[PDB]
Amino acid sequence: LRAANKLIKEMVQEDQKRMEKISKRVNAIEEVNNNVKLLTEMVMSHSSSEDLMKELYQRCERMRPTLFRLASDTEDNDEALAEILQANDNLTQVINLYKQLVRGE
Repeated sequence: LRAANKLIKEMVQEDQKRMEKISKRVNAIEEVNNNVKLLTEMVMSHSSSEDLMKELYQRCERMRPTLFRLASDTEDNDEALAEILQANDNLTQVINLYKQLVRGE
């Protein structure tokens, strides 16, 4: 009995572990896409809203440990990992466009 229920609580605990991960992936990716879209537009038009652009930059930069951490927690989901690396790549590109611009290119 302490054997069976041990196993159900096992399947249940790991099921919700997949659930939290998916939920964390969604929330992280959606934050990156919004931050990326907005910063990109600003850089586009500025090539003023210095504080506003720098503001978006900080929000982007704070997404670095989030993405690294998650990527670093993908078991055998190469497809999931690719999507997280894709999102990280975009975060790096906007940050570079912004820093470039703030250093006169």
